[PDB]
Amino acid sequence: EGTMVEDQMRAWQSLTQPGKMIHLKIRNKDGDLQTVKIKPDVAAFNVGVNELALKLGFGLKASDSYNAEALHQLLGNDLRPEARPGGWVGEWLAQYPDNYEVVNTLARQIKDIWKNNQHHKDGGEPYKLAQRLAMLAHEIDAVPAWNCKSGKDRTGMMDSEIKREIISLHQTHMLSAPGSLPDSGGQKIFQKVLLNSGNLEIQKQNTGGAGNKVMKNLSPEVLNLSYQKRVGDENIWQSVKGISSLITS
Amino acid sequence: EGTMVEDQMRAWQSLTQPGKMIHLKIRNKDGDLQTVKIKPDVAAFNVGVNELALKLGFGLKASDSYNAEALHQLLGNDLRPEARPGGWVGEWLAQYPDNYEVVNTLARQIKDIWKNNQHHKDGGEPYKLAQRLAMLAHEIDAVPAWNCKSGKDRTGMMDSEIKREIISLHQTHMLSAPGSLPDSGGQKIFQKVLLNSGNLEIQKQNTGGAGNKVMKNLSPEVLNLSYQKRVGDENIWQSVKGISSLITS
Repeated sequence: EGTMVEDQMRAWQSLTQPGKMIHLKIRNKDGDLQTVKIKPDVAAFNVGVNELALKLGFGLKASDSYNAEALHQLLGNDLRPEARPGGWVGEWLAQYPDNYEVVNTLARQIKDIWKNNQHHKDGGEPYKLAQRLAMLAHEIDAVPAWNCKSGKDRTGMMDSEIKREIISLHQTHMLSAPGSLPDSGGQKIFQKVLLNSGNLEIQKQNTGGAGNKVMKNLSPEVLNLSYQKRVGDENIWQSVKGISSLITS
Repeated sequence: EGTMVEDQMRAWQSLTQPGKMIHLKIRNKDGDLQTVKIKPDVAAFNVGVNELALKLGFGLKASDSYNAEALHQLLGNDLRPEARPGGWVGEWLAQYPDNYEVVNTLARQIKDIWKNNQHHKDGGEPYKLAQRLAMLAHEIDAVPAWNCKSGKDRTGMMDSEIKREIISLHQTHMLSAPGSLPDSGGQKIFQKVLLNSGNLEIQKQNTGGAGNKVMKNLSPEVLNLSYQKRVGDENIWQSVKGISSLITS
């Protein structure tokens, strides 16, 4: 998975070479290939949400070299939690949108996590940094994109995490604090999302059986990612992990 | 030559005082003096290409104080070779010109030379930094200007170096690596340039005899600037240095 990462980062760099304008082919409404011109701007991150990265800790140093550049691109050159946002966030806020409250909160939380290196552990919830990066990107009118090795297991879990937080926030609430377990109502939301999202059908379509490889229950108990607590239900947890253990392939 | 440098730097500073608009007198097409208004912006460098500066090393520390400010003005506040260009280069690239390839290469090479202090020695070619600064300035639509004590010996040599590289590049090539001797074809180009440029006539006009004082052949062999290798011809080397040794004045 190391060489996989440099291959991805190299690809993004080659498309965002400064002053280089990108040409894309698109089928128009008449079924004819047509060339369009794009000025891309990509902020590329890598976090790692496995036990291999959170319990015993692999590639933390390797990934943080990429993440530092991306944060400077996204928030500016000053990452103190009390400073004012810069970068893309600053440009969005300079328009004085009616969205300022949520944007300011998300930027502050991200700086907090980065400062204490809270993303190196799972203080009860391992997607703390990835989830907020995606939500912030949607707020400031960028496009969020995320990926895994195969695009169905860890990708599916992050999909569910984002949907849960968006739904919880939509009820005029605030955002939850980093590294905190969901409350009773949040747990009910999360349970409904995990089953009523489209992830199970994606799993079946892509493999032939429904399941998720993120749910493991390793033998030394200190190597588990603590989804038993986030999903406060044994049966639902066993339902998310479906035939996933029978797909050794 | 020290006080000469502070006099020049002081002059540039006095013309580029912030918020100060400059008034120039120009003879229009009717032969009448007319006043025009200029908003100047000058990046002033000093390098030193003598044996006094490259072999035994004089004023390296003094000049680098000026060069640091000028680079920040030209490339921005981040001079890491892998970062993205800022400053004037960044502003030019933000227009997405069809010139991006050459500009990116030149900026990268300049940062490399600055990082390793390669301009403090002559790894086979002493104009490595000056030549690239002038070429980069022309690419991003600035005006390049260079000077010597008298404006005919070291100025003439830098003139020839730039012309050789431009001609070599015009054949759709790439740029050569810093501190590398020219190949066979490059040597043929350089030999033709040194004689068919206008430098010899400038020498004769300004002095009465053709020659160049840069060609010395000092007695302790470790004090020579190694143009015997760059100009792979004894007769041509002896032809560039003409009556230059008979003009003690």
